[PDB]
Order: sequence, then structure tokens, then C-alpha cells
Amino acid sequence: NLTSSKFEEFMTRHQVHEKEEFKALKTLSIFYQAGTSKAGNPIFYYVARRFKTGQINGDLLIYHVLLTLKPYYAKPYEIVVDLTHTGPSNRFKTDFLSKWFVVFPGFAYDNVSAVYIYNCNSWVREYTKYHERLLTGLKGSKRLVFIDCPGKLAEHIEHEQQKLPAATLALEEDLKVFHNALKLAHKDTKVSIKVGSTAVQVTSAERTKVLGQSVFLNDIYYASEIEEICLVDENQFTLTIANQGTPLTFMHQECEAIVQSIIHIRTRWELSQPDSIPQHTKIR
Repeated sequence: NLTSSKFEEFMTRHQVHEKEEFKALKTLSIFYQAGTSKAGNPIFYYVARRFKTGQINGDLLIYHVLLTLKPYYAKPYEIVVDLTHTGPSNRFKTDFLSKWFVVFPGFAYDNVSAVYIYNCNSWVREYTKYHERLLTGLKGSKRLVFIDCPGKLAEHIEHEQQKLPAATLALEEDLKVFHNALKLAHKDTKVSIKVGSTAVQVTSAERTKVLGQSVFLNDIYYASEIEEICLVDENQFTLTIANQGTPLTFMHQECEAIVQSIIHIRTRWELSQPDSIPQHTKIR
């Protein structure tokens, strides 16, 4: 016995406004409205990074999102979702996911002008496969438009109005490209590796099918998270990362050239961090 009217009344009766945990969401800048688009519809930006699985009550997040969309969701609107550096830590459970379909009044769903997805990664694709049933409605969705490369979104969105996260742009994908690196694994897929200043971004060069739309996956690994860096051979190198099980092996004609930078990147962070002596504390 739950509906949009019921949910709104309950939360309104609850004093969520002064909880001081609702206020924190404003600082985190999750689902903030950003200017307009080519059609003139307002734009909103949802940041996947900013949400932890359990540290905060999940209903307050919905109320904040609903509150912001209430004034404008009557008219058609465009929403862009940033899934950069998505991880299992920031996720929606099966039960909590379902509420999104029902809590909103329902007529706003029809006012979804267009959807933009940026900096998707394989983990997100894996999540969709597991939760396919609930998302079957969005299967082959016309409103879903995937930003395969950065050079496309700026065209469709009003440039100088888009306000994507500064940290995302800070990476800028502005470092050397080791084109035609091959990801040796059960199956081999061409991966383009950029050794960024503070992180390493692996951009696949082969399109993949997610919800019936082709897109290129771009996994991002922060330099701080690079615990293990082993160069087994100049033909291929080994990159094990925290709680990732089997390491990632790739083939490049000059592995030490890439690994040299990775060691250079990691070594710089070691100086940046205050204390590397505290470590471990967990035996898997």
C-alpha cells in the first residue's frame, strides 16, 4: 500500500528538512540541475560516486531527488547520469531499486525528453544483466543515448552550459595513448590505455551491446588503488588491483614503457600520501 501521494505525505509529515543529513546531500552535489539543453529543456546531473550503499538512509535520497524535480518535471526534461568510476560500493539493492518506479507520480516518466550516459564501465553492464527483469522496460529505450566518446555529448548538449563534475574533467583524458593494446584473457578485446597524471583509464576499442545499444566501455583505475604492479615480460604486464581477484594482463610491444609511467605515477602518489607504513589490516 504505497503510492506517490502516500510517499510525499509521509515524508512531508516527517521533518526531513532539518535532519542535517538531508543538508549533507546538498553539499555532495548529487542530482543538481544544470542550465538547459539545445531544445531548452533543463538538465540534471546525477553523480554515482557520491552515494554510499548503506551509510545514509535511502529514502532521504529519493526525497531530495523528488523535491528538486517537482517544480519542473511536469514539462519535458533531459537528464544526464555520470557513471564515472562506478564501483560495487555505490549500488542500489533489488528492493531499493524498485521504489524508483513507483514513488514518482508516474506522469513525469513520460516527460523524460532524453537520457545521456557518460563514462560507463563494464561493472555497470554486469549489474544490468543481473537486474535485467526490472529494467526490461528500458530495454531498447529510445530515450537512452550513450556517449561513446567525449566529442559527441558537447555537440548534442549546449556547450558552455554543461557542468559535468570538475573531478571528472580534471582527468581530461589528456595523456599518452598506447593504441592497439590487447587485453589477454579468456577473450581478447582491443583496449586503448591512457596513462593519466593521477589515474589509468582503459578504453575499449570494440563496441559492446548494453540494453540493445552499442557503446565502448571505459574502465578507470585510480593510481592510489594500484597496489600491485608486476611487469612479467616486455610482451605483457600484470596489474593486480585491490579485491579484484585475478589480475589484468595485456599485450603491448613495449610494456616497460607503459609500466615505467605506471611506476612513475604510483611512486609520485607515495610521496603525496602522508603515511604508507599503515597498511593491510585485512586478510582476505
